[PDB]
Amino acid sequence: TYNGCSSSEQSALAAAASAAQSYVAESLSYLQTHTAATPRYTTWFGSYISSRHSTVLQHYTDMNSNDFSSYSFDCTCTAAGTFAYVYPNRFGTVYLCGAFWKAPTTGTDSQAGTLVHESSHFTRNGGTKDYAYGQAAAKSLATMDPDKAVMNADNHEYFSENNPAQS
Ligand SMILES: *[C@H]1O[C@H](CO)[C@@H](O)[C@H](O)[C@@H]1O
Ligand SMILES: [Zn+2]
Repeated sequence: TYNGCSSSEQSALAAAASAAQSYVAESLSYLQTHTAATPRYTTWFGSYISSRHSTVLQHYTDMNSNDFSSYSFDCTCTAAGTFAYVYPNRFGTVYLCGAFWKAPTTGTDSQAGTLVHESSHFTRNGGTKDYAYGQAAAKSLATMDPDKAVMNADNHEYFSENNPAQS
């Protein structure tokens, strides 16, 4: 259900939800077929170790079972610095803010990518936190503290967006 969303916002959300589902699907597949260190993995999740790979694999397995198109969306927030937000314990509802409408459907810091970021926050999906924001900080987190990287929402978003594309 939509709450406080204009017609244009509903249309953008519909496209973003479908793209986010695709992002999660492709990301899950990647994690299932790559069971050793690769550029795309280490860049966002740090040094490859089975434990952490299992952690992210679980997150995407859970998110893949989510139906993004059936999520409830709320467009009342007007915070320009925030893309969106959710309550980890209240699954299925995403609250969109100002920056969301200025973001492209797909790509880096995209609407679709933001939904992946927010979905990862739900406890049912792994309950990621926000230890770092942005590609620069996310990459730094992956190198310096991989344990937090696999529990950081933006690292999941960037791994999924994969832009620039990495093998
Ligand atoms: C992440 O780090 C690994 C190093 O183990 C590379 O394989 C990859 O290119 C990326 O920089
Ligand atoms: Zn977040």
